[PDB]
Amino acid sequence: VPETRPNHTIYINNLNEKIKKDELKKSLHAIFSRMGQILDILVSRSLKMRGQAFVIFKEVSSATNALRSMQGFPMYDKPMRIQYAKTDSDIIAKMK
Ligand code: NA
Repeated sequence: VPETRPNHTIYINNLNEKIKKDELKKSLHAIFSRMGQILDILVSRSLKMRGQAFVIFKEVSSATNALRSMQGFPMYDKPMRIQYAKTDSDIIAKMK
């Protein structure tokens, strides 16, 4: 079951795996900066992290609006799947 506690960070998957890391981050920043101020965007090249990304917002209200408003938003011909990131995700701690 996905995380139900609102997190500053949203977890995104089903991203187009053809796009390189830096371009994916620039596009995500363009789409999600409209939900609120972004502190960081985490993308890994690892094999188990492809098609996935984290967006860390300065305020939970921005993350919540992103989750409710950008769910299924089509990018690179693929609808994004968004969840609240796991509370104190081990992945975020290492990546940030
Ligand atoms: Na919606």
